[PDB]
Amino acid sequence: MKYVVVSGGVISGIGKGVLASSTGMLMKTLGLKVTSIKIDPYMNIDAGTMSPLEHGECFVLDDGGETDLDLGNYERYLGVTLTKDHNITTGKIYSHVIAKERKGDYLGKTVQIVPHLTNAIQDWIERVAKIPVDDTGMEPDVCIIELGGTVGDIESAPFVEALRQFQFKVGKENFALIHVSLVPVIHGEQKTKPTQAAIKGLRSLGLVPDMIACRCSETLDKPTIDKIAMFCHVGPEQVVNVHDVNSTYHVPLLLLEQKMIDYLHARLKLDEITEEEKQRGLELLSKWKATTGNFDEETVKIALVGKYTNLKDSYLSVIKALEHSSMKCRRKLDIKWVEATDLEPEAQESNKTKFHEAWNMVSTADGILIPGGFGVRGTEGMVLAARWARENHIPFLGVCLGLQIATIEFTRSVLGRKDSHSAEFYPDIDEKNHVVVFMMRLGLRPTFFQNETEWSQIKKLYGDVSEVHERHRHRYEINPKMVDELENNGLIFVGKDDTGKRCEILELKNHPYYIATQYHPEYTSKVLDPSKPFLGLVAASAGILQDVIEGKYDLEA
Amino acid sequence: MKYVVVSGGVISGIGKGVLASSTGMLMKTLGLKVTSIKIDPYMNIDAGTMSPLEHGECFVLDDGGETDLDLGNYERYLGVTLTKDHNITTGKIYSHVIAKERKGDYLGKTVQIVPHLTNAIQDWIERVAKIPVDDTGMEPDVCIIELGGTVGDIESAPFVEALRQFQFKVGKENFALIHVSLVPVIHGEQKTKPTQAAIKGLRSLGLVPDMIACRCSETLDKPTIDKIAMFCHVGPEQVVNVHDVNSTYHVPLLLLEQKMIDYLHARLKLDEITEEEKQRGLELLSKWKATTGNFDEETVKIALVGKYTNLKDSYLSVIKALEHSSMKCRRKLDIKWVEATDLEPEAQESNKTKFHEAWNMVSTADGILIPGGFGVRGTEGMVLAARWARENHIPFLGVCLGLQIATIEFTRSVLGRKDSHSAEFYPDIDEKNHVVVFMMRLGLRPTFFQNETEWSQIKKLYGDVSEVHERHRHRYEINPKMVDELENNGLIFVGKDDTGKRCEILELKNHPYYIATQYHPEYTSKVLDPSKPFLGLVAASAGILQDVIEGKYDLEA
Amino acid sequence: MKYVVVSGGVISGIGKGVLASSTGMLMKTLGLKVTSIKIDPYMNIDAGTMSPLEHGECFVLDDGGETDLDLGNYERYLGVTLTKDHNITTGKIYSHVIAKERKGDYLGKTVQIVPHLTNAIQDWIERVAKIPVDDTGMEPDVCIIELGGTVGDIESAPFVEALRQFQFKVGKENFALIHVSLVPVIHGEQKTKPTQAAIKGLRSLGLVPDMIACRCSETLDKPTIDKIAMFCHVGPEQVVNVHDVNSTYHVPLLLLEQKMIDYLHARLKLDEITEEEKQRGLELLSKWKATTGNFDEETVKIALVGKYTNLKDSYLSVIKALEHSSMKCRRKLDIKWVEATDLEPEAQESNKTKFHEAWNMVSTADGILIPGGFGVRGTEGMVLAARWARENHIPFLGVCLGLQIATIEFTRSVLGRKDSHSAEFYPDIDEKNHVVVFMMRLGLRPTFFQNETEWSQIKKLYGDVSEVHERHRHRYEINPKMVDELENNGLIFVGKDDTGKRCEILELKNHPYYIATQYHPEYTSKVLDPSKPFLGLVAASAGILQDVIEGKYDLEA
Ligand SMILES: Nc1ccn([C@@H]2O[C@H](COP(=O)(O)OP(=O)(O)OP(=O)(O)O)[C@@H](O)[C@H]2O)c(=O)n1
Ligand SMILES: Nc1ccn([C@@H]2O[C@H](COP(=O)(O)OP(=O)(O)OP(=O)(O)O)[C@@H](O)[C@H]2O)c(=O)n1
Ligand SMILES: Nc1ccn([C@@H]2O[C@H](COP(=O)(O)OP(=O)(O)OP(=O)(O)O)[C@@H](O)[C@H]2O)c(=O)n1
Ligand SMILES: Nc1ccn([C@@H]2O[C@H](COP(=O)(O)OP(=O)(O)OP(=O)(O)O)[C@@H](O)[C@H]2O)c(=O)n1
Ligand SMILES: Nc1ccn([C@@H]2O[C@H](COP(=O)(O)OP(=O)(O)OP(=O)(O)O)[C@@H](O)[C@H]2O)c(=O)n1
Ligand SMILES: Nc1ccn([C@@H]2O[C@H](COP(=O)(O)OP(=O)(O)OP(=O)(O)O)[C@@H](O)[C@H]2O)c(=O)n1
Repeated sequence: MKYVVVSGGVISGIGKGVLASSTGMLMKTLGLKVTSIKIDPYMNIDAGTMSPLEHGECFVLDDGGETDLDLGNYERYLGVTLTKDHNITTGKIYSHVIAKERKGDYLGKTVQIVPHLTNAIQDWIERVAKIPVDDTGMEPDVCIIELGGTVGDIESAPFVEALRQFQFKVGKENFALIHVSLVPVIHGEQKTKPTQAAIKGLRSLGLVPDMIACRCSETLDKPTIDKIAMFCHVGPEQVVNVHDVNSTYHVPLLLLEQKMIDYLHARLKLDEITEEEKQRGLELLSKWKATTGNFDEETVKIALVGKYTNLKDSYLSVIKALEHSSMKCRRKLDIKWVEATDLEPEAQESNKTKFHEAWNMVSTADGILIPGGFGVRGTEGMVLAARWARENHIPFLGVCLGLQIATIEFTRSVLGRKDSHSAEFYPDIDEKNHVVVFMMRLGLRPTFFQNETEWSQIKKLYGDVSEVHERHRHRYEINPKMVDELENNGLIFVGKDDTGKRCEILELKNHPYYIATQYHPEYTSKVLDPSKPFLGLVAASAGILQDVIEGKYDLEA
Repeated sequence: MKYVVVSGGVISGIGKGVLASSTGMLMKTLGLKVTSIKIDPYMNIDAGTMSPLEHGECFVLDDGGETDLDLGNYERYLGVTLTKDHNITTGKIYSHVIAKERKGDYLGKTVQIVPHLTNAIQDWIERVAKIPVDDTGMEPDVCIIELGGTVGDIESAPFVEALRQFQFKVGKENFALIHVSLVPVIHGEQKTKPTQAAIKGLRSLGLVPDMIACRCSETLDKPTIDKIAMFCHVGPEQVVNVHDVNSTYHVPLLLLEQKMIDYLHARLKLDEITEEEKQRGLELLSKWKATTGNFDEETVKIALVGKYTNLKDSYLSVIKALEHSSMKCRRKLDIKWVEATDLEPEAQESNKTKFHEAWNMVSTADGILIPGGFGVRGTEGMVLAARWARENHIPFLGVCLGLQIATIEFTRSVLGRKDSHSAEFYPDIDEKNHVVVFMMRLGLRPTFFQNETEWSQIKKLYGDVSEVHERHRHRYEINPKMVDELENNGLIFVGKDDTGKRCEILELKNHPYYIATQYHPEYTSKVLDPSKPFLGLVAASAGILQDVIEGKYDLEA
Repeated sequence: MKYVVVSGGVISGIGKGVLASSTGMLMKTLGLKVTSIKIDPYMNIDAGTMSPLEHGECFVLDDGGETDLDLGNYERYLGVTLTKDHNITTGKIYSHVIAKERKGDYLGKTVQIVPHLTNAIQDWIERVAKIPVDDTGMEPDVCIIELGGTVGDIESAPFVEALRQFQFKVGKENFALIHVSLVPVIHGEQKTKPTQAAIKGLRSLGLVPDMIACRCSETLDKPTIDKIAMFCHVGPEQVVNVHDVNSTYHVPLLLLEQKMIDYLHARLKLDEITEEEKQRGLELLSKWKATTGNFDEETVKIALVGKYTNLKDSYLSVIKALEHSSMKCRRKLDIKWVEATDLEPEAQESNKTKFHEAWNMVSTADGILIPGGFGVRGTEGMVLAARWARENHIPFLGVCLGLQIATIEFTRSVLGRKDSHSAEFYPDIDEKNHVVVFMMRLGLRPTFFQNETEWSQIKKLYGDVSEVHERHRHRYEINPKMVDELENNGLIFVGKDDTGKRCEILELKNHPYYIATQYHPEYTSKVLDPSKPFLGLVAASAGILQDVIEGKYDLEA
């Protein structure tokens, strides 16, 4: 096997993940089977305790674990299904060694941070790097290991020990390291010294960088590359630079044009790794040239309406799912961020100025999106945003709480029933629009189209396939008692579960595009294969939905 | 409250504990209420998993937890009952913060090594420093904090962060630090540089030493003190030196004569802390002058016979209990270490040379001691050592497995019954000398003298008090069915438990001193109050037992 | 005596000098006698070898040494005459200890970087801090020590050793340190970690900061101050911040409003230092409020015409002399930078675009300034700039080479004599406008007004005083043979030397303001007392020269 560490810097937030999965996207250009592990220095075992206000969205796996949010950036860049084990954390590995301590697997020795815990970390990395995350069941050929925090943190010290020892447990010419570092510009001059002091830190703990990659406000000057390479064990051609680019999807072409892989090919001796891989490599490059061409080659404006949209990382997957689809439509994406509570009739006396800004965004947008918010607060405004797109023929997608609110609105305006509300307003009883279903429903579950719905815009985007598979995170579903009334009035539930009891998709009959999903489709959007409910929202906002379904926008003929 | 850190060095094993409890023994000279916490960098939560072969003896508390062995050094030096919480460990504190993470006590924040875990360590130290470990229920006035490992270890990095922040959570003029450091002598010259490089390490993590204390092969030269104080923020009078001394019990007088406390009095402003304390201070000095005088002011030879006596830390408490008692008898202690298996009739053909060395030690000794060994291996030789002291009137003490073997021997030689054995040889059934009693029996439990036994040598040493309280660690007891036969033949069980079913002490009727205890009395021996079963063993080995009971050797008239 | 170190950072160029002399300007607000030392890590003994292209202008002392350029920033901020010894450099101190090594002043000991060279640095700082640099001959009360480079450089390591030892040779409560450090803003967030890593570096070498001062793109957030003070031994009120301000002369008011001195008063216990000082303190504050008011309370455009004006530090003193004077005139300064060679008739075919930009600047400006350039290259354009201000009544000042070019132009256009040139064009002989006078003429020399010249605008600005004292740097003077012809034609030499042979000032008779000086007056401009030849240039460019001479712009009535 081969391995690539990505680590480093004098600051957290320097750029690692885009240098990580982006390096891993280019390993796939070579045809390689590829995987990724994110080592987190924080002490949470999983994101299941972490509220979406800090550390952001609880990204959800095929295996239904609530992981680190960043893992998602690797399931888009590489096109892989990761597992709950691919997110190593400081709380996860202290728990695993402490479990073995009380089980007595150390044969009554004292157990130490070195060597026992640093062995555990190496034994975890080489365990997880066997798992076949890729489009065929063979073990990966390269693993990208991203070390979070900064080298020289008292929180990241166990992992730089474990990785140093791993440079020997794995050989040189099988392991390599990319160190990501800061070139601050002040008084209009690129200063090298934070890279010198952080490389001094790196060699102290015993890792040696095979590349340096700079966060800089500028293109690195020719002398800045020379004054970094005069102070580190790299040639001047391995001081990589992730400068400003037209969009984040260009970074793997930037790295490849900086000859980043033409070194890793030699430095990891990758001639030592079938025709299927060689072909899938060339196809991945062709599909990259296609999505890149679709950026160079008109705007679509979408209002995303939810709770606390100020906290923009809390909707990260939704943004990326709109970006992947917008490159298929060749159209520039312009998300308007609306706080749902600023739409409310009460906000007009409380905070009038922001209420007009919110309503201008809703009124301007070519599509509306209710994104599957957290908790009840935004609901009253999200109803009025769903009403705005039901009545006037604006394209719409509701995700999770958005299907809940598409159904509350269609109840509250088409059936009358003005008292109806989410099951969250428990003591109203008779007018609850939803029912509890704890089984929380999580992870990849199927959904089956209702066999008559040949008219459907959404089941056309899915290619007329009989079923779909999707991620879930819900404790409530629409009350089955009401669903005949909604189906008879035209809010047709075009997809349901295995039992047929659960409301998984709706489409409003005879509207240009009004969909909702109980699942979160943004947790399976990929850059070459955009998630179909979001592709339909962009394509109908562009007024091109028919031609996307007919195939005028696939990447290769 | 006031606090004293003891930390440091370029090596583990430099001398901390003797500089720690010894500094705490002198805080008690001032009359202060005193406590101690040992911070261990290892990842075991407790010594209950740790086999006695590495990290040594599982020291046992009043509260019955199997602690770090070193805690014992503080219950002898200070005269305090500690608790399971006074041994902070890396496995204990990661478990406590990870429990709060899954309970959700962090209100859905991400939880970090800084500040959350470094707050947990400070909140633990100031929690535990409230507990009244002393001879009256008031909270302690000084806490001695010993930081294990070395500063600059990747295992000790969380604790030097937590202690730095603690220098502010507690004030300066309430916290002080003693750093213990190496002066190697090579080519006959004292080199200062390992102290310079380790003090550079110390100030990097942000602690500043109010004293330095040197491990050195010599008295520090006047220039060595000056060349350390020219490189650290200490006066030349605060470079303390724990040099070679007549015995370890002299170290608090060495520190006091080096004016160590005449600085801490000012540096912790201890004028800011009743007549009872002032008196108990002067009495502790008088009792120190007494035990010191008893060292300056003839040898007693004792054979300690057990499994794997090569592993001398595995019997540490037993050695210290013999030392405390030997200073009461004014006699020099000479422990002969015997491997019990080298006494066996089989060892004579297998390894003849060591078998003669073992038997010479047994034949020479003025007393025999079977120390409460671990597992079955040594048993056959320990029987012959008990027989040697039953028949010939040699003084004897059996501790735990030693009472078991005193009873197996008296069965095997006085009752005949040559097939009899420990309950460990389970499938013999009918001839098992013992019975299972799991309740493991642990911690401080009472023991009551049998009301007729006024003749007893051991119940005389206990001052004619009606009951005693002692630590236990046993899964087997002598089978109650047999005890009438043993009592009738003269192996009188002079002490039993609350129920009267359990065999807690035996004394053989009409022998100069042949005792065993099912408890471990070495876990309550103190330097001014020696544990009575061990005092009797030394005093009878000295042939002075009568006069020790009559009071010719108490410290003050 | 008291002392203040200014040091630090992860980068060179962070802001030290403005935090240094600015802190020293506020020590003078307290009435204190004040001095400054700049410690340079570079190996040049003096700027006399250093060409003005790199490290910039060779600033010149009262004592005529070619010093570090930065010393000037302290002679403006404090109002002091420094000496060649106030610029400590790595080349200067290795030379001084190596001289004592060959003289044998070490009594045949081996001489070492510690302690001998670190003693030399301390013995130099306390030597120089005695020298009475101030407006009365008493020794200074505070010394500001600026440590150049960055802490943790292999070039600055001898000085942080010497300063650490100096924290003891001088007492605490006599020495304090200000550490200047970086808060980079990326992704719109202020990151603290470069300050944590550089403070870790600082405490390693053993200095402790009594203040931190941040270079930041922003006002520091309340949490950024707290997260620096949680990681350093400073209160949150001693994390100072030199943010963007209207001009550099506001920084001492910014520091004073951040309560910077209200701490140093207590931290250096400055109550332990006469009515003259107390008065001169209040007067310095009043004069600061005046120059500050003159910034708050119309533009003057000046073309500065010389060689290589792209290298803007090479004219630093000239810029500051124009700033000090512009605050007296209450008018905003706008220096147009002209490359003198772009004015040439040859530049019109060679590089036409830049030639028009140069001539637009010359044609726009309210005054012309020829700044005393280095070498011959710019001369031909500087002639045409002097002609432009002779003929059209534009205000003018020529400094050094500017007097040379004022005289070459007046010769070349008023006397005819079109072949005339600087003595630099040696082989023309008969038409050389100048003569060699090596005595280089340097340092503070007098100049005496010619006793009839009562009409003069410049000798009016000097207050009708009989003589002036000024800095020089010239190897050429105007040929005395010609001076009668120039005086008779109206280029009256209104000031000459002690002998009357040397051309020190000219004024063209009956022009609104056309002055030149052979001396460099910008080497004695001060913020409360602007250098008179530059005050006249700004005041005549403002068309207010009469009223400045009559006194409509002095700071206090
Ligand atoms: N392939 C990627 C990589 C990053 N991002 C986005 O960029 C931001 C985080 O970038 P990252 O590469 O993780 O850098 P930081 O986390 O800012 O810093 P670090 O280097 O510490 O990860 C997030 O919006 C993340 O979703 C993304 O959309 N796609
Ligand atoms: N010396 C330190 C400081 C912090 N941490 C931990 O490592 C993480 C790094 O986060 P970081 O971005 O460094 O936060 P700050 O320390 O505030 O750094 P910044 O100021 O850039 O946020 C911290 O959250 C904390 O978990 C650490 O290990 N060692
Ligand atoms: N009051 C004390 C202190 C120490 N010792 C003994 O000395 C040895 C350990 O000494 P210690 O002070 O702990 O030093 P080390 O552990 O060798 O090193 P460190 O400084 O790391 O603790 C053990 O036999 C311990 O029982 C003792 O009998 N009584
Ligand atoms: N860089 C290191 C090395 C080891 N350790 C841990 O800290 C303990 C210190 O034990 P030590 O006595 O240092 O063992 P060694 O590393 O072998 O040192 P020595 O050679 O003196 O035993 C080690 O057991 C290990 O738990 C650590 O934290 N950091
Ligand atoms: N009282 C001062 C201080 C500085 N400057 C100017 O500001 C620049 C240099 O600022 P300085 O304070 O020296 O910062 P740097 O040299 O950039 O960085 P350092 O902190 O390393 O000195 C130069 O134009 C210098 O003349 C000035 O005009 N007046
Ligand atoms: N590790 C180093 C590197 C350089 N220097 C010296 O200290 C000076 C500091 O200048 P600096 O501004 O640090 O130059 P660079 O090293 O290039 O740093 P920068 O990239 O910010 O210019 C250098 O010129 C050199 O004299 C040093 O002492 N130690």
